[PDB]
Amino acid sequence: SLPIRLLPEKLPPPKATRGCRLHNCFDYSRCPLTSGFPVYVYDSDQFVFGSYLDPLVKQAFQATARANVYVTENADIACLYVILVGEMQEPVVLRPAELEKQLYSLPHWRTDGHNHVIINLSRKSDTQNLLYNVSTGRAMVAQSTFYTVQYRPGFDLVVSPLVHAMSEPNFMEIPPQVPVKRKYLFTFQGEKIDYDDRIIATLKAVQDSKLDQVLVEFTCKNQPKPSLPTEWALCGEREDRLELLKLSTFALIITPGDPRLVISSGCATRLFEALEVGAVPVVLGEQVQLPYQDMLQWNEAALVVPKPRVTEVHFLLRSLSDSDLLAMRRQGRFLWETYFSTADSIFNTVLAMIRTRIQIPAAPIREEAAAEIPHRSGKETEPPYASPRYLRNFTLTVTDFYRSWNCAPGPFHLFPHTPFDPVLPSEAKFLGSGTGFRPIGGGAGGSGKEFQAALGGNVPREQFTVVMLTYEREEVLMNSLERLNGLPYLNKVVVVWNSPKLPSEDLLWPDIGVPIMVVRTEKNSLNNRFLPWNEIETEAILSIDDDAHLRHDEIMFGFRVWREARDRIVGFPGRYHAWDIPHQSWLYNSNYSCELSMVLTGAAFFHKYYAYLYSYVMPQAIRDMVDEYINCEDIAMNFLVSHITRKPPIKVTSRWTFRCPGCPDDSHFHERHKCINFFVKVYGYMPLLYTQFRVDSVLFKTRLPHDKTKCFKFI
Amino acid sequence: SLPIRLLPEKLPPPKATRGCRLHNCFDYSRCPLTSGFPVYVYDSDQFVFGSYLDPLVKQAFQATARANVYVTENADIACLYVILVGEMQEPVVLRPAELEKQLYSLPHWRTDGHNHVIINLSRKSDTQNLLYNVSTGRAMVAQSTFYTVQYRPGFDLVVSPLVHAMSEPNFMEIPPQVPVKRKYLFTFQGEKIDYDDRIIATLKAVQDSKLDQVLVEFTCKNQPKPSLPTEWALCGEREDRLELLKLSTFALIITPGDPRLVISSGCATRLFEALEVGAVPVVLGEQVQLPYQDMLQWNEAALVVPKPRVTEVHFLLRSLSDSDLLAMRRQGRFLWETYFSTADSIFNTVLAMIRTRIQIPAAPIREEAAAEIPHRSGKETEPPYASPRYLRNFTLTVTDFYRSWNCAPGPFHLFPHTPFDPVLPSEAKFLGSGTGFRPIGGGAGGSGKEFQAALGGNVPREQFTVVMLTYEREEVLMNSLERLNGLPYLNKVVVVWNSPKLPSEDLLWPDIGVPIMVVRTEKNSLNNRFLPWNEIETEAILSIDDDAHLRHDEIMFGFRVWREARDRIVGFPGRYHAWDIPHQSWLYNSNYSCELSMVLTGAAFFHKYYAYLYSYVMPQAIRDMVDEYINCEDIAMNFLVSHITRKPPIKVTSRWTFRCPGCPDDSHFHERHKCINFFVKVYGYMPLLYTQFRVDSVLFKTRLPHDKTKCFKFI
Ligand SMILES: *[C@@H]1O[C@H](CO)[C@@H](O[C@@H]2O[C@H](CO)[C@@H](O[C@@H]3O[C@H](CO[C@H]4O[C@H](CO)[C@@H](O)[C@H](O)[C@@H]4O)[C@@H](O)[C@H](O[C@H]4O[C@H](CO)[C@@H](O)[C@H](O)[C@@H]4O[C@@H]4O[C@H](CO)[C@@H](O)[C@H](O)[C@H]4NC(C)=O)[C@@H]3O)[C@H](O)[C@H]2NC(C)=O)[C@H](O)[C@H]1NC(C)=O
Ligand SMILES: *[C@@H]1O[C@H](CO)[C@@H](O[C@@H]2O[C@H](CO)[C@@H](O[C@@H]3O[C@H](CO[C@H]4O[C@H](CO)[C@@H](O)[C@H](O)[C@@H]4O)[C@@H](O)[C@H](O[C@H]4O[C@H](CO)[C@@H](O)[C@H](O)[C@@H]4O[C@@H]4O[C@H](CO)[C@@H](O)[C@H](O)[C@H]4NC(C)=O)[C@@H]3O)[C@H](O)[C@H]2NC(C)=O)[C@H](O)[C@H]1NC(C)=O
Ligand SMILES: *[C@@H]1O[C@H](CO)[C@@H](O[C@@H]2O[C@H](CO)[C@@H](O[C@@H]3O[C@H](CO)[C@@H](O)[C@H](O)[C@@H]3O)[C@H](O)[C@H]2NC(C)=O)[C@H](O)[C@H]1NC(C)=O
Ligand SMILES: *[C@@H]1O[C@H](CO)[C@@H](O[C@@H]2O[C@H](CO)[C@@H](O[C@@H]3O[C@H](CO)[C@@H](O)[C@H](O)[C@@H]3O)[C@H](O)[C@H]2NC(C)=O)[C@H](O)[C@H]1NC(C)=O
Repeated sequence: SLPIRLLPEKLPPPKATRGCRLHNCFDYSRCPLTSGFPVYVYDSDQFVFGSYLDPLVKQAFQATARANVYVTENADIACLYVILVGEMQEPVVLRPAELEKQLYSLPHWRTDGHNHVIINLSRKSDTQNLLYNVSTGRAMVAQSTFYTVQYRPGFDLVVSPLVHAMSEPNFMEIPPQVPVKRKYLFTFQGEKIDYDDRIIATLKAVQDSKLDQVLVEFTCKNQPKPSLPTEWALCGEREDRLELLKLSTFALIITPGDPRLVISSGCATRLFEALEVGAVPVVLGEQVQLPYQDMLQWNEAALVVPKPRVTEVHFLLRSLSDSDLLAMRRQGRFLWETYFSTADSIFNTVLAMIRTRIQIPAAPIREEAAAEIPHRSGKETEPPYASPRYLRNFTLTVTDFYRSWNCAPGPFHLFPHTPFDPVLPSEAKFLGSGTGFRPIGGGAGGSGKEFQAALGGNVPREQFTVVMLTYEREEVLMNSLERLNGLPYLNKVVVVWNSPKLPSEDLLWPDIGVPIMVVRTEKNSLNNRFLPWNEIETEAILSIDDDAHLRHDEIMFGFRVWREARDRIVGFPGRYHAWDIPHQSWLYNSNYSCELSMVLTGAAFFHKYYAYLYSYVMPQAIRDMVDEYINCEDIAMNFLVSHITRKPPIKVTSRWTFRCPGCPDDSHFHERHKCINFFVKVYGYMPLLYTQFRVDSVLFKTRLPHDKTKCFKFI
Repeated sequence: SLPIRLLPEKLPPPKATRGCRLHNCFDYSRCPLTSGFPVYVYDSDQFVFGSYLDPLVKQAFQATARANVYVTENADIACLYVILVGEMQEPVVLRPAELEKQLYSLPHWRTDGHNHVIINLSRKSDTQNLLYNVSTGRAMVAQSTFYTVQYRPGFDLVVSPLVHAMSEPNFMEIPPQVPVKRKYLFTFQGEKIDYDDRIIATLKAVQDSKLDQVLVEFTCKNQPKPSLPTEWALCGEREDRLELLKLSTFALIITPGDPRLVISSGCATRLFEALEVGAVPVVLGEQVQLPYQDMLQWNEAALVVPKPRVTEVHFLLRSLSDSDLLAMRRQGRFLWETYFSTADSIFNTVLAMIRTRIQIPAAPIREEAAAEIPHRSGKETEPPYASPRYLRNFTLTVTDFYRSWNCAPGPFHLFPHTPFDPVLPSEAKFLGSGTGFRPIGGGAGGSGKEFQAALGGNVPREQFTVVMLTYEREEVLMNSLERLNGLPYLNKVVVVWNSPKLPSEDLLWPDIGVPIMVVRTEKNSLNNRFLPWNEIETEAILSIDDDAHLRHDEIMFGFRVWREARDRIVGFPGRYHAWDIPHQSWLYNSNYSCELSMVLTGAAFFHKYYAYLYSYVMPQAIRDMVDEYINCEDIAMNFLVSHITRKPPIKVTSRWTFRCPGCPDDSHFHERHKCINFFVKVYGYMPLLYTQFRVDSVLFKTRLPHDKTKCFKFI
């Protein structure tokens, strides 16, 4: 049944509009929890705002709105209405009471603008406050400048300036995150035309003490940029400021002298620019409302210090450990990239903030609809069962609010399942939550007999899907497929057919007792092994090359380990990244080693979640390099999983190579060094980590009494 | 240097007091970051409030304040001043403008009450609003009732009612957290003397549909408790309400009809009582300010739903998975126990909230100052080095704000170190952050030769401390101590001397090349093995029985695993908890097994952090049972670590028993079943989890070319 309707206005005084919140100004009857989040975007060219808008802001916004999954042309079903009103070209022609009249004239304003968001994106001006004298009815406002009189907390939205309108940021211009300490401990540049005076004297004295390398400037070389009253105006051009910030461990941001100025375009620009190049922001003044602060824990990316504690800032900056400081820089890069960096970022964030505030789940991430190549086949006791999907829509939107917004990958997509589902406590399977659980010995445990009879573990039973990439290797494919006949817990085999030429019509595919789905590929890419094929109906994927020889016992043990390490790559070929001491860079190393940091996906388990991330969220430059060299997709997936988890992979059994006994250049090996170092440039840091152990079954090589059996014969 | 002083008042209008925030009303010059957080508590018996106070509130508050580590009698050094003003006995004799005059008369009010917190704790009344007509100067207010006009967000504090004044809650009366689903999906009891009417009709229709078992009552059997206008008054007595809530999966809380009533004592009592017995709160009305909401992510413990979405509540409650619902119940127990349950909880929370808001670290957790028993001794190349301490004071207070408050153990103590310090990315050790790092092969890696020469890993080098408990076993003690001679990375051996009788004067302790510190125990307890002895100068503890035989290679491998699993018990004797199918309870099981859930601390590594938690934070009832049976401290530590981490332990090597080859009842074994099931009652759930693997060195049992060596000879 529909949510209860908000009673509209039948003109409302300024005190009434300042009291708008979701609980009294939003019409939930337009937004059932299960109806998606349809968004109507007004075309600003049909209204007075269009011709006064900054042209780059308008163009970038229109392009993002056209590409957005939530946007509908059907106003009668929309939950949210979006109007872009600025920023406007300077000098601002349009008068305020006029802006108000055109808002109230919008096609679907109804009496009061309920369920509207007014978006006003900064780019070139730091003095605009377009809506100050404007009654906004029941609409929300999203912009970078607010005085206290106008900001409605939990209702309005503080957003990022739109810097890269109709451009793309170049990540290769971002300084590496390591070394932690840069030339200057901190810097500041500004000019101002209460506590201000002590701040200046304190910071000047830090510089004069020569206890650290700092650069603080309280005038600009040339004329400062125009600003609001009491603001530390920006100096120079963006390119000048960034050159210093790239050399700064920390960037000071001194909030405006007037405490009523909650946030300004100029302040938000200082934040943007510091985060863009890894200078950890140090914000003096707690009265500030940073962009998206209702959703983001800004203390993880920025020091936000009261102005009276300016006398302690030097000590504080010197007291942070390298690992804590690096974590702050890494978090700043995540926040900046995800929520600030592009028009897509900003629009996605506005919509996700409103959607999340009204408890609606994100749109489901897309998948690879596969074209099956039907084929003919040649000549435990239950049939395949799929993993259940979309069981946590509300939990992952609302209950998991902190991680959804403050941990990669962010809040924009709904996945069918993830590796981070909480485990039930171990008594629940016996006391009412036992569906699908298969405890060893019915809960009494046991030795190898009981162990082989039941998956056990801490989660219900499930199956896995083999994904096998093939190209021009038809004979070896049929044979390795035949090796899967009889494999326990196998749901199906997905064969990714990369060759331009289709499978010969006269082909007898082995009957292995589960479906073999051959999927056609629009192009020939190693990246296709990590596409989230529609045909994969499990969470667990066993990724295997068409020439890998794994025994069934090895696969079964790997599966059981993965079921207890669901966020990891769990697999057989362990490798590591080696430091090239003279060249100060990385090398790929596949020697026998006591320490590992990668498990190759030519023989490994991982969660389907990472197929979605690899394919649709991870930077395009990584997939492009994989296709340039036809190499390194295994390295790329290890980078991705270790970035998300901050853990090494898990290596299973004493196996080192995994091809056939009888089965088989240098340039390919050197490409892997180049991949590793390029991926580090894309990420900004090396995410791989080392492990000094492998996993074996509990009773491996253990001498047992006669009434006990090993978990496995050989592993 | 001191923080900048706030300029005082030289009477201030209501608009001014409603604008108080930390940035304009708090004097940071009284609170340097490094001066602790000294708190002065007024004795309310010296002021008019004392004789009007509720006597149980006053008595419980005074007792907590007397026992508090922050409280000082020296007003000239205090950062914060605390005055208890209520709740008052009914009918309220004292008039408002009078309350105001006595506040302004407090000894250290100065002109305006800056740096004061006025505490008004509810217990018996739901109609009091003592400070409504009271000017509070620059003081903060902590209470359970606020209208919008009076609540200053980020400055005032919404707190819990004081239910157990001068009593202790009995955890054995709390229903177990499992089964997830209880008799009633949801319940509500209230009576009210806008959206209200649709809520009633919607919920009545859910009950009438008989699609779930629910019990919703909108009148009380007898006269309802007095309440504020538009509130759903409480029914009956606390004992009546709890009896129904114990049978409720979810508890509805319908917020007051008047949106200006931000929170009330009655609403906060409904929250308290639901959380007390595991009913997951479903709060209808988002305008509410729940207790401690600035610090706590309430969505993790409660569904907070707009009143218009009442028509979707039934669907929502039915859509939550068992594991998500159980996680919400578990989080509610943590929040309730830590911040609501006792006067200590509430006072600790008020002080910690203010302290955290002004960026000051918690007081350091105490330690066991040891009495060394000096002794005489009988007859890699560097000397012992201690682990560094207190490197994250600001980070763990401010940057880690989310986890500090929303994850066990909570925010009240500062530890010297913890197992959750973020790791540096793997290039940082080569590019400026390398102090203490010992990479294998200088970063090039290698095989067993290179591996034995360097700890490697992802953290700098460190040492470990052996902790060995002994009692009446003097001969075997000298011998097992001698087995530690030559052990790499050993900092020292702490011998915990439990026997009432001291060590014979004529005793020659072996010289093993590191200090042997023998510590005297005030009493003979197994719990003493987990005291955070002053003498332990490392993070890593190797806990070993006086009769355990470990080889040096085993210890070294275990240490390397622990260095990469620092939050886990990493050790040798693996055991598990078995379900007793007919009795629906747990058993201790030490058979050979393919699945483990405990590693016994008679031979295991763990972080000193858990010694502090075990000794000083974990429930006393667990330590009491250990002393009653002289048993089960190993089980207790596994419960603790798996509760904190939600992970199983890690078992190292194929060893099952760990006593001497030649070395050695039933009642002791049956005590372990009783311990396991009692500990489950204390926690509310079983925290142990299963693992189906052990760890071995990477090249264990691996065939190698001649130019490569195994990491270890035997493991
Ligand atoms: C098993 O374990 C062993 C031991 O670690 C490991 O051997 C090492 O292998 C690496 C990589 O192949 C070697 O590093 C390279 O050294 C190059 C110079 O090597 C000479 O000198 C050593 C002794 O000093 C001799 O033993 C050796 O035989 C050679 O005569 C050096 O040029 C390489 O640097 C390339 O890559 C880095 C990026 O990290 C880049 O910065 C460099 O510039 C260089 O790239 C080249 O750039 C030029 C232009 O600038 C360009 O023209 C050229 O195309 C680029 N590409 C190359 C390939 O040069 C690198 O440092 C190391 O010496 C070996 N050590 C030993 C003791 O042999 C095995 O590789 C491991 N086996 C497996 C299968 O993993
Ligand atoms: C290695 O692995 C084996 C296989 O799992 C395991 O053997 C099991 O051991 C457990 C525990 O010792 C046994 O469970 C107990 O069974 C009791 C009855 O057992 C009889 O029946 C079986 C066949 O049915 C016979 O084989 C057996 O020899 C006996 O004749 C049962 O009474 C026990 O229950 C106690 O504990 C629960 C708490 O979980 C409690 O609820 C019970 O009430 C009972 O407590 C007793 O209460 C009474 C009053 O109510 C009180 O007077 C008394 O003092 C209390 N204490 C006891 C001890 O009774 C429990 O269910 C199980 O039968 C064994 N299985 C087999 C196949 O033998 C080994 O223990 C493992 N070895 C190691 C070293 O781990
Ligand atoms: C959690 O979110 C997912 C994803 O948004 C929801 O899945 C979607 O559910 C709807 C309704 O069941 C599906 O639409 C329906 O499709 C069927 C065909 O099977 C059609 O007959 C219906 O008339 C309707 O169009 C939709 O396909 C499905 N989306 C996906 C990607 O599976 C799910 O319902 C949500 N669960 C809860 C409990 O809220
Ligand atoms: C992080 O917090 C810890 C714990 O509060 C701080 O440790 C404390 O530091 C003070 C000042 O150094 C110590 O007091 C001093 O003791 C020395 C004796 O060594 C004495 O000569 C001085 O006059 C003064 O009284 C205090 O003992 C110490 N506490 C503990 C438990 O070690 C630490 O300083 C903080 N670190 C940072 C960077 O803020």
